[PDB]
Amino acid sequence: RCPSVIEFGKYEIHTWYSSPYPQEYSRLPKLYLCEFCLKYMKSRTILQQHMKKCGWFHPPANEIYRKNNISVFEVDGNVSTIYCQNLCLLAKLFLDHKTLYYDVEPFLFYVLTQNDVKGCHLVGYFSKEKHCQQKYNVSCIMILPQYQRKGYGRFLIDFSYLLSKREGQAGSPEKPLSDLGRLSYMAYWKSVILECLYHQNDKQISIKKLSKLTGICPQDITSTLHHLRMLDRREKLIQDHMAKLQLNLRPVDVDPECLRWTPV
Ligand SMILES: CC(=O)SCCNC(=O)CCNC(=O)[C@H](O)C(C)(C)COP(=O)(O)OP(=O)(O)OC[C@H]1O[C@@H](n2cnc3c(N)ncnc32)[C@H](O)[C@@H]1OP(=O)(O)O
Ligand SMILES: [Zn+2]
Repeated sequence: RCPSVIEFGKYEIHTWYSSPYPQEYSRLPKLYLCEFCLKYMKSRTILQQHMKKCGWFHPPANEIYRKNNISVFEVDGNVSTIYCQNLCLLAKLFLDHKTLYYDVEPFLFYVLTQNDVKGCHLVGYFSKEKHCQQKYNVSCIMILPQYQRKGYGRFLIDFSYLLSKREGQAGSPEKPLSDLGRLSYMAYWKSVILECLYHQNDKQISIKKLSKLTGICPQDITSTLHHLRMLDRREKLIQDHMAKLQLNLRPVDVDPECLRWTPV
């Protein structure tokens, strides 16, 4: 498509969909990118050289969260646009439907990186509209293929709530969800609902099960409806199975103590 292959840092990623990447570029069979400034080039050489320049070895904004190897940078669409602009171009290679590219300023971009000697490496990000048409904690979410199926999605998902969590403003993802995203949430809400069942041998509410969580009442209910736990209902034998499951190998989980972020 526009195009077939790209080279990120080291890895070569096979795109899923087209991206506006300027005709002149798109046409080129492979699109070399630069791990950090996210600049599209035309050749390995043009890339290979440019890398002596740059000096960018991590995302533009401030680190809001750093624990162990993982980190998130809250990049403002306004402050450092072109990056965000390029993030969208990169992202669209993996989102079938993605409006907004050039108009980045209205969004905040939260980019997750996995860090080592060579730098703070982009592993994926999520989008969030500054001032919301609909109260919408997630506008977009993406994890690069080479990192997928490793719990980075949930991490980002989870992070996105902690954000709205301490906003007091419980939101939800931009609901025309991709197929992949859909499962990511459906399965995240489950885990996080079945979470509290084992962490409160007392029973209470749905609107309380909210707030203390942030998964808005519309959701989580639809989740429970998708379960054998619809009823505004505890399945002690499942709530067990999952908290039993977690004890095998935990996540790559967000630690709220390790996040420096004030709302508004
Ligand atoms: C609001 C919006 O804009 S929606 C946009 C949706 N995004 C996209 O489609 C962009 C491309 N997709 C991606 O970047 C990724 O695949 C994402 C964001 C969907 C998920 O990120 P990942 O790190 O790969 O997801 P993560 O590893 O955290 O876990 C979800 C996966 O675990 C699987 N899973 C199954 N059961 C469970 C469980 N109990 N707990 C956790 N995960 C489970 C899911 O099936 C899913 O796998 P799949 O990707 O093969 O369907
Ligand atoms: Zn660069």
